[PDB]
Amino acid sequence: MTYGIVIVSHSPEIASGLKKLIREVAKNISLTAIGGLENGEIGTSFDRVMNAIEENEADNLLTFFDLGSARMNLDLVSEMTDKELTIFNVPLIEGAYTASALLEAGATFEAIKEQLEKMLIEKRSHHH
Amino acid sequence: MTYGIVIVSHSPEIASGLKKLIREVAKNISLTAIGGLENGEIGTSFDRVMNAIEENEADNLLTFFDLGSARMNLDLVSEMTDKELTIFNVPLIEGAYTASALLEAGATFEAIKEQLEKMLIEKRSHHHHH
Repeated sequence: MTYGIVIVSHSPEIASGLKKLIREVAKNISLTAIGGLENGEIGTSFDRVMNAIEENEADNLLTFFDLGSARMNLDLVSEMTDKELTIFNVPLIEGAYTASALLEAGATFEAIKEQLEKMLIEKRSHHH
Repeated sequence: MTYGIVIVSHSPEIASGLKKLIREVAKNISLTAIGGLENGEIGTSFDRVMNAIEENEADNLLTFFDLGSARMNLDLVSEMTDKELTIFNVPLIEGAYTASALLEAGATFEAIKEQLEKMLIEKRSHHHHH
C-alpha cells in the first residue's frame, strides 16, 4: 500500500518551512504541503487542501494541520476523495515531522499510528 | 511585570509565518520570532535566539520552540540574559498561538500557564542534516 504525508497550514510560510525541515531528514517520502489562501493570505480553502491531497503520489495519506479551524476543510475533502486520508489531531510540526521521519525509516503504518497516538491533543484553536 | 512571546524555530519561514498567523489574533503583544542559522542553514543558534530575546520589548518571555534540538540553545541563552525566560514544552504553533491570544486579551501569567498545561508534550525530535 503506498503512504504519503500531507501538511496543511493557515500560513504559506509555515507550510513551506515545515516541508523543507522535513526534507532534511526525509528525502524519499511522498510529501505535499499547502498553506494559506490562493492570494497568500492567512487561511485554508477546500480547493487548496484538495490540490495538496491530489498532488501527493500516494493513496494513503497521513494528514496534519495546525489550527482547529482547518479541520473542516480536511473533513470536506475526505468526503470527496478516493484517497484514504488519516487525519491526525496532533501538533502540526512535531506530529508531521515525527511521522515523516518514521515513514522515511520504513516504519509500518501501525508503528507510526502508535507514536502519533501519544501526541493527540485537543485542536480547539481557531483563526478568524 | 511585563510579558512577551518568543518563537524559536529551526526554519526562518516557520518563524515568520507563525508570527504573521499570531498577529491576526494578537496585534498588540510584544512578540519576536526567529529561525535558522546566520548563514541560512536550517537550525538554531545562540546568537540569533539571543537577538530575538533582546529585541523583545518585554522582560518576562514566554518562549516556544519546535524540535527538541532547539532546547539546549534556549537554556544557554537563558543563562546569558537578565530577562526571565519561561520555556514551554508544548507544541510551537498551537502553544504560541494559544498563549499569544490569551496575553493579548490580558490574561495573567498563571491563567496562560493553566491553559498550556494540557499541551505539555515531550520534545524528543532532534534535527539532522548532511
